[PDB]
Amino acid sequence: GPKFPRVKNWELGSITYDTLCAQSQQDGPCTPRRCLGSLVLPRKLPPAEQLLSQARDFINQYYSSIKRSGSQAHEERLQEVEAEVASTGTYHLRESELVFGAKQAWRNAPRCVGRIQWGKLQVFDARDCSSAQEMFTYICNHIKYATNRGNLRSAITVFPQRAPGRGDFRIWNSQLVRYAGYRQQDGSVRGDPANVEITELCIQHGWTPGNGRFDVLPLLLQAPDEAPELFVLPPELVLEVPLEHPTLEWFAALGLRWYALPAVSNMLLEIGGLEFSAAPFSGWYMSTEIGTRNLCDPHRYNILEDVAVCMDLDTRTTSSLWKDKAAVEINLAVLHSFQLAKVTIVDHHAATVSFMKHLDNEQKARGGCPADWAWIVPPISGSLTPVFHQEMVNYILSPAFRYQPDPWK
Amino acid sequence: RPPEGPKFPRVKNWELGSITYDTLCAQSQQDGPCTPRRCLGSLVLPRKEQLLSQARDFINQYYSSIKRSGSQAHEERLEVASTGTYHLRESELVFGAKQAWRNAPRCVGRIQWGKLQVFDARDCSSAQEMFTYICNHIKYATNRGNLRSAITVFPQRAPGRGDFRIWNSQLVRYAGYRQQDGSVRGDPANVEITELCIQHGWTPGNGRFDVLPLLLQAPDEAPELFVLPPELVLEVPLEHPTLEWFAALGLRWYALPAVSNMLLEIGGLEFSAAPFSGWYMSTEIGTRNLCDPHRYNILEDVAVCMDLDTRTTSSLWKDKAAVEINLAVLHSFQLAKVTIVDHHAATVSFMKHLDNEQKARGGCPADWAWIVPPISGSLTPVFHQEMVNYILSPAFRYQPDPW
Ligand code: HEC
Ligand code: HEC
Ligand SMILES: CCOC(=O)N1CCC(Nc2cc(C)ccn2)CC1
Ligand SMILES: CCOC(=O)N1CCC(Nc2cc(C)ccn2)CC1
Ligand SMILES: CCOC(=O)N1CCC(Nc2cc(C)ccn2)CC1
Ligand SMILES: CCOC(=O)N1CCC(Nc2cc(C)ccn2)CC1
Ligand SMILES: [Zn+2]
Repeated sequence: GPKFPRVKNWELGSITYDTLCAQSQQDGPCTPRRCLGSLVLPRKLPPAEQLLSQARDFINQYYSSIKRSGSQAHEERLQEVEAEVASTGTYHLRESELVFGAKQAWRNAPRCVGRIQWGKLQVFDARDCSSAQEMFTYICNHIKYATNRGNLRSAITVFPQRAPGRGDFRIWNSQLVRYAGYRQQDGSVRGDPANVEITELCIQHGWTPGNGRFDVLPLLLQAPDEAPELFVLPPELVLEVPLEHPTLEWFAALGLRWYALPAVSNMLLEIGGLEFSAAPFSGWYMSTEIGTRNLCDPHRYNILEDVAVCMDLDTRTTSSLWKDKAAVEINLAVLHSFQLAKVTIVDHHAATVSFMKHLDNEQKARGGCPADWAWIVPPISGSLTPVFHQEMVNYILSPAFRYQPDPWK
Repeated sequence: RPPEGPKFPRVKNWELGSITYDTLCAQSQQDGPCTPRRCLGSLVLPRKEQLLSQARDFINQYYSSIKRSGSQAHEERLEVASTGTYHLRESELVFGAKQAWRNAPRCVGRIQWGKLQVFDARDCSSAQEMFTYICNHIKYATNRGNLRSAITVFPQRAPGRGDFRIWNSQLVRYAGYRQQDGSVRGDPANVEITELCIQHGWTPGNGRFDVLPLLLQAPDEAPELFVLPPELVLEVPLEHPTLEWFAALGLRWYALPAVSNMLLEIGGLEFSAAPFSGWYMSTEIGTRNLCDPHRYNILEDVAVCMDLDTRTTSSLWKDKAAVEINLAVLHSFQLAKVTIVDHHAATVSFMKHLDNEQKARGGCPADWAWIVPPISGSLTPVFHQEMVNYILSPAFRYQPDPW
């Protein structure tokens, strides 16, 4: 009936219609002829006709959230954003506006299953930062605050925006905490295979390696129109959790571990047409990210076999589900270890349940929620999760967090 | 080296770093549900002269396949005239059926598409005749445990009269008896079909695994009940390799997965009743059929028996229990000598299939959410493979229930 997408939950039988997608101002990669919903990346790599359009949209969005849409303040602010843009080609956001955009960005992130927390975000303004040494100080303050000795707090630090005729502020690392990936002579990799390239760039910019499997990397912080600079994170700020299993004594002997703080640092924060090329954000890990992807992906630590081997499992055949049995124990070890270390973490069952709650909330608040099924469903025990059975509608909303081309090349 | 842009979509594999481009989607003639505004790829069902063309495309396609295109025949072949419709030759039907399966985006078992036994039953005119055909289909495909892929095609649709239909969603499914308190004895998924069977005069059972009778319908007539010969339905008692008490659960499952409620579309013609079968992927039984909250829902029970801590999610009792149930299935089928493939082998073979199809047609339509299995998603190779989804003809599609 309704001229809007009908989404069904196959478990509860319930139905809803998405009206939120109508506000989308950015096109996706799908077409009536073919769905490219599975692709990780759409496919690629500041005027007034178009910037002004995005700014007002954002401004309306903001006045509407404080329930003062169409008021005097609203009208004046609009006039104001046109004034600044016409005489300079760009414009600045108010503090309160920045806090709103940041939270909306997380809120709008289709791939994030932890959005029930979108409201509890600590925004740190660092739009006043003017050097790499300053970027590094903000960053450590961020980590200290977010880590909070185990009781993690979601936070984002927003550095200065882009301005034509000038280089952006950038963090070369994909995360604030990454383990080194050392290419070996035999062609293998010591450390995290994912970070081979960033590890190599650090060594070039004067960093001295170390053949460990979990050596925290330095940060390559870049201030406008200047070569990056190396900064070593003070060990005491980087909280880590050595891994051990609740009943398998040998697990601890594997010498495995992981850091508590998941802080993405390479994405672009876009608000009202403004681009914050450096805006690291952090929350707390969902156990499957560590115990399934980071540790079990063939191209990552790839430990399944090592673990199935201690378990005395028939690794000679797929039908023995050795891979499945091993992955579960590994995921359990991660959960047992964080809880043992009093470091915040959420399992995939709890996360997905709370994500379903988030959907209902969003339905009443915005009439919908952009969600990327393939990312909302956990990497293990997919259908044992409630979100598996939930049909989702994916679209692009702003404010948004987006991908941006790497600094180097 | 690779198209960039939207024309031919680049597809990447994140485990290997390999990249390819899909040129096959250009042959799509049917729009899906996605828009540049919002992707609806996760929905399960569509919100919801032309013929003469759909049927030349098929004929060309068929003639190009036998390496005999643009000749005399193909040309000569390209009834709609004085009838408004037309009929396919048998060899053409076999080719079309094989292609429908080949183009199914949600089937991870497509490595097997060339190996399909096609049964032509377009000459049925009674529910009775459908039954005999179906019985022979089950027998052939089961082949005493060494399962064979098979499809039986019934009379196409004729604009004007009713459709030949098989009311059941599957040729073999277990009855679901509701029984005041509000619980189901059997398969909750089959309450409706069970009730309809009783309504149509079937004497119910009183078991957790009573095989359901078939409700077969010839055009414009009320369906007719038929009871499958017990000797025809090969089942498999479930038990675990080490958990001795598992067999005590008294669980079991049938060996043959035969879909019967879909519509087969070939060259514009629609075959409303075309049951098709293959063999199971262990996780369909062990995860969906047995663990799903609205199916046999044995998850908790098994966890408690295993003495897991079901008080908190964090103990991962659901995860552990699910794996053991999946293993039980694989163990039971192997022990019983009945064909079946685990999600690891099937997806490994599907990856091969993708390579093949790339050399063969420059791509392969695939639905990621369905290719990746319901458990252990990222421990499977397909998880890290990007996929393109679009519709090709021939194709299998949903149709409304006959009631
Ligand atoms: C409160 C704890 C929290 C949890 C648990 C959480 N997030 Fe996210 N999250 C994202 C974005 C953006 C993505 C999508 C990443 C992409 O598209 O590359 C994401 C993705 C994810 C993923 C998917 C990873 C994958 O590859 O499958 C998980 C799991 C996740 N978030 C969990 C922004 C955030 C922000 C930003 C202010 C915060 C805080 C945040 N997320 C907090 C959290
Ligand atoms: C050779 C053994 C074989 C295996 C293993 C196999 N198939 Fe499929 N398969 C389909 C179609 C059509 C679908 C998609 C069903 C839908 O969209 O409702 C499918 C879907 C599936 C699914 C996804 C189920 C889900 O809900 O996640 C699995 C797993 C599968 N097939 C496995 C037609 C076939 C045909 C028909 C000629 C044959 C034979 C066939 N399939 C043989 C096989
Ligand atoms: C596009 C590449 O994305 C990634 O590598 N990742 C996706 C995003 C990220 N995970 C996160 C981030 C947060 C803030 C909390 C929990 N988990 C790190 C892994
Ligand atoms: C752009 C860099 O991208 C990456 O490093 N990755 C991109 C994809 C990433 N995660 C995924 C992928 C899917 C399909 C579902 C959940 N999570 C694995 C690593
Ligand atoms: C749209 C809903 O589809 C289904 O419920 N089903 C369709 C898919 C079916 N599985 C199958 C089918 C075959 C032919 C072989 C192995 N597995 C399970 C039943
Ligand atoms: C229209 C009939 O639908 C159904 O019977 N079902 C609906 C969905 C079906 N399978 C699914 C669903 C997903 C999301 C992925 C793989 N397989 C299982 C039950
Ligand atoms: Zn799509």
